Amino acid sequence: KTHVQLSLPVLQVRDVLVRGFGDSVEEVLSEARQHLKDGTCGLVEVEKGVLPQLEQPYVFIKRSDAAPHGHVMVELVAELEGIQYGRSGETLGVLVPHVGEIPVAYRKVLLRK
Repeated sequence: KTHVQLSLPVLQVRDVLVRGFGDSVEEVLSEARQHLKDGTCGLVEVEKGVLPQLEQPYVFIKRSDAAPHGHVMVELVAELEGIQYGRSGETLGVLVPHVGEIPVAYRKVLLRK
């Protein structure tokens, strides 16, 4: 199916054990598409002093369409040394590996896949 409905846990930053997905953008955009379809992908909301606490290259999720079934449209976007690769709308947060972290909140989305 072109698209897919998912429900990412929102994790508090101070408990993310694995603080990112890789060392090359190509690699964070692959472990991260992968821990998704396996339901092992969390989401940290961006606020101040959050993004210093996570390993680059960052994988964002960003609104790509102002929303079927109450699930937003998003696509991945990697960020490394100021350059975003991929083009997209509103940062809904950054994707990290969830490995047990108790959430505070789920976020429905819809993945161009």
